[PDB]
Amino acid sequence: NYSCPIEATLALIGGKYKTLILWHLKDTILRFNELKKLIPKATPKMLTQQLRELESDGLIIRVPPKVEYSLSDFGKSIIPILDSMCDWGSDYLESL
Amino acid sequence: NYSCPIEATLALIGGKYKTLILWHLKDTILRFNELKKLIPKATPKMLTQQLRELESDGLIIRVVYPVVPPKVEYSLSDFGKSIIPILDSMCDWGSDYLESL
Repeated sequence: NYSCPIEATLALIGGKYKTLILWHLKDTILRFNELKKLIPKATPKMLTQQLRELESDGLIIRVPPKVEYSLSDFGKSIIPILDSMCDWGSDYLESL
Repeated sequence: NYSCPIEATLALIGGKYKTLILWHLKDTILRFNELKKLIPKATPKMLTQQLRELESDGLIIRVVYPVVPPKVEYSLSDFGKSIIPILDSMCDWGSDYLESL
């Protein structure tokens, strides 16, 4: 099919704050509180729901109690797409 | 405002259906009825909202041919075409993710 693969990609990372969550998690790992401070305008429950959906799809790893979020290996496999999205957005902003 | 660049990319193509629309216009021109049938679960009004936002951001062109009835066509602008390589990468990544689990 022509569009089924990109529709899968979008199911996995198109969700509000998901691509941002993965961006901020590349090469570092963070608490719930740190991530929500990096992404204002996000109801705690919304951020939790997005992180749980990502962990369930296997893109992030979740392992006084501390929980910290990491990128899985398969989650690191998206970083080049994220880097190109960054470079494209940088072109757009520097050209304004 | 945006603390990073990727936030600007998301503001341009991240809203629902925007990226699929751009993908379907790749190498083509499409009327609205044909996009509807390619994105069957979207409501017409939401698809129209997203189309107008893409047009306003300069990612797609809307051309009216004044035959009876008028025929509205959509295509990628040159700015919209500059995102095709990222969509190709997204397509490859999704294909590899499908191939296993």
